[PDB]
Amino acid sequence: RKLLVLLLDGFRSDYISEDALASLPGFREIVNRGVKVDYLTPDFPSLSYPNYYTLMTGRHCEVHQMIGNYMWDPRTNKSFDIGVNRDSLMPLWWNGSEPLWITLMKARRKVYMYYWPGCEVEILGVRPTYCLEYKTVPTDINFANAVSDALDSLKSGRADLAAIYHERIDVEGHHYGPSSPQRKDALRAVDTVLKYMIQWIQDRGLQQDLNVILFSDHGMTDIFWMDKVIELSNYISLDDLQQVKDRGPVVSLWPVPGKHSEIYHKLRTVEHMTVYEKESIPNRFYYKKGKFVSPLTLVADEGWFIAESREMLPFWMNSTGKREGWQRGWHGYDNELMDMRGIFLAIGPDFKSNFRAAPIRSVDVYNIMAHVAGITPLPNNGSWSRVVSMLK
Ligand SMILES: *[C@@H]1O[C@H](CO[C@H]2O[C@@H](C)[C@@H](O)[C@@H](O)[C@@H]2O)[C@@H](O[C@@H]2O[C@H](CO)[C@@H](O)[C@H](O)[C@H]2NC(C)=O)[C@H](O)[C@H]1NC(C)=O
Ligand SMILES: *[C@@H]1O[C@H](CO)[C@@H](O[C@@H]2O[C@H](CO)[C@@H](O)[C@H](O)[C@H]2NC(C)=O)[C@H](O)[C@H]1NC(C)=O
Ligand SMILES: *[C@@H]1O[C@H](CO)[C@@H](O)[C@H](O)[C@H]1NC(C)=O
Ligand SMILES: *[C@@H]1O[C@H](CO)[C@@H](O)[C@H](O)[C@H]1NC(C)=O
Ligand SMILES: [Zn+2]
Ligand SMILES: [Zn+2]
Repeated sequence: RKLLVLLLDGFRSDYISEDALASLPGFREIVNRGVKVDYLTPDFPSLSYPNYYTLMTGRHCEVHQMIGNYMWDPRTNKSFDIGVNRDSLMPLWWNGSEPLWITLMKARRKVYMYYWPGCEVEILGVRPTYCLEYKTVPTDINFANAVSDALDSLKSGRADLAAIYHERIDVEGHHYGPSSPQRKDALRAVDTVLKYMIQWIQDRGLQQDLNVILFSDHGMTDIFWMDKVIELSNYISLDDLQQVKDRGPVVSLWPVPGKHSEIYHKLRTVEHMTVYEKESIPNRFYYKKGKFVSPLTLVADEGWFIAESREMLPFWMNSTGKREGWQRGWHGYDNELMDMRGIFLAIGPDFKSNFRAAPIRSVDVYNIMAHVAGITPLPNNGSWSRVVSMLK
């Protein structure tokens, strides 16, 4: 039985509340004829690359090792800078756990991936059958064409799993905030493509041969520049830092030798964030055992934003002159915050219909995908008992 997987980045749980579903006929049909969980709780940190790998390994970030969008290895002095620099392709960052598409390839099944971050990497010596590499933010038309092409590759047997990544709901949530009309517009365009998807599956006679699983990596919450910005240089000298990675809710610090205690005690006094020495990170994050986790980790309170200085803030290109746009939504915070929740839906012969499932965790999704794909899951942290009742 074929499997199509849609990762809708930054799709917050309440984007398809009852109220919202009244005007979302694509999602409403999927809910009415398939499975919808209350919400999907992401891993900490509720950032993209960590949670992509959680979703596709069933393992917490401290196990699959992809603990940040930005990571640094003191041993080799290499960085993973949100998949952009060349050294992001190093297997060093990806070989901490085998993701589902690699396991499928190794069992000699076929995998087509469309814009999926990571499909462009040789992971544990293996690559998917097809990777349409992520380069820029895919358009709504890119998304619709990728769905139609995925259906054709699954129907013809060129693919047994097809996986599609869509970013634009995340983009508009960032640029205009989670409750803005621009985010809603990007969601409506997805809803429409999902209506065509339902129609195309009927056109092509796939209804009995195909499950579709949709999920998101995290939600989105309001941020408040410039009031709720923490500037590290107000408290410490950056020259006392060997390395800093990322800006926003979760920032990794590497003090210079001899300055660890000094930097820690200076930043512990700062309100609206929490400074964790690595051995003191909260256990419920399932994060502190990751080898790339930094000696100090800064976690901002919801809505706050941490950077070296205000001028290092990630302004975006709203005017094509310089990057002067302010960000109005963000994510990455404490994964048990309501606004960080994502979604999980499923439809097809293997799933119950009109079934309101209890909320699940990001680690739970891997067992579902492996089950309907007919591959034995590698050991993981998902709970079968949390998901088993949605299956037909
Ligand atoms: C491009 O962005 C600038 C930056 O300012 C704004 O960024 C937006 C993304 C939005 O979140 C807004 O709230 C934020 O202040 C815009 O300049 C702003 O223009 C508005 C007029 O619409 C003024 O009221 C603001 O004072 C001004 N802000 C600054 C810092 O100058 C700009 O309008 C926007 N669009 C372009 C340039 O086409
Ligand atoms: C998450 O799941 C993994 C399953 O692989 C657990 O890690 C394994 O634990 C066993 C012992 O229970 C070891 O023999 C393996 O070497 C571990 N594998 C890896 C890759 O680390 C891990 O303990 C689980 N974590 C939690 C918090 O339950
Ligand atoms: C790491 O590389 C940078 C250049 O990218 C260099 O300036 C720095 O000294 C290096 N650090 C170590 C510890 O080798
Ligand atoms: C995974 O990557 C690491 C880092 O280069 C490497 O040491 C290891 O041999 C790789 N494993 C496989 C199975 O390719
Ligand atoms: Zn994301
Ligand atoms: Zn995002």
